[PDB]
Amino acid sequence: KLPPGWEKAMSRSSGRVYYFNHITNASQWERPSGEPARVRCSHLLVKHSQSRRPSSWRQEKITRTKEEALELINGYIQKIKSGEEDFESLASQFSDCSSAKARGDLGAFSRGQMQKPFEDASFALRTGEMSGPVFTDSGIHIILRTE
Ligand SMILES: CC(=O)Nc1cc(N)ccc1C
Ligand SMILES: CC(=O)Nc1cc(N)ccc1C
Ligand SMILES: [Cl-]
Repeated sequence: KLPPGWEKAMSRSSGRVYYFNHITNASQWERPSGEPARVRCSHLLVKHSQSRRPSSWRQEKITRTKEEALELINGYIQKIKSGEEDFESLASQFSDCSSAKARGDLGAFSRGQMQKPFEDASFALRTGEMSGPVFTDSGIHIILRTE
C-alpha cells in the first residue's frame, strides 16, 4: 500500500524492516508516503568496459568491470547519504558523463527521451529524492531528481 515501486524488506543484519523501490533501487528505513510531463535530474555515471562507449572525459579507455563500477557507485552513495560528500561534488569529480561539468545536471526531459531504466527511475523518484544504482547501457547511475 505504498507509492509506485515500493516494497517492504527485512534487514539481514539488524532485523529491522525497511523499504526498497525496485524501479529506482532506492532503499530507506522510513515508510515512503504518497505524473509530471517532465522531470529534471542530475546523475553520476560510472562506466565500465561493457558500456555503450567505454570512454569518457575522465579516461580515454574505461577498463573497469561492471562489478568494480558498482562498488564505486555504492561508495559514492554511502558518502552522499552520510553527508561526507555532496552529490554535486562527486558528480563533478567522478561522473563519466559529459554532464559532470554541470555538476551532473541533465536538465529537464520527458518520457521517451532517456534510456528506459533511467527514465523509469527518474519519474518514480519524488522531487529531491535520489536513486540507488540504476543500470543502463551507459553504465551505472546515481540519479538525483531536482524538479
Ligand atoms: C550528456 C549531457 O547532457 N551533458 C551536458 C549536460 C549539461 N547540463 C551541460 C553540458 C553537457 C555536456
Ligand atoms: C541519461 C541517458 O539515458 N542518456 C541517453 C539517452 C538515450 N536515449 C541514448 C543514450 C544516452 C546516453
Ligand atoms: Cl559525449
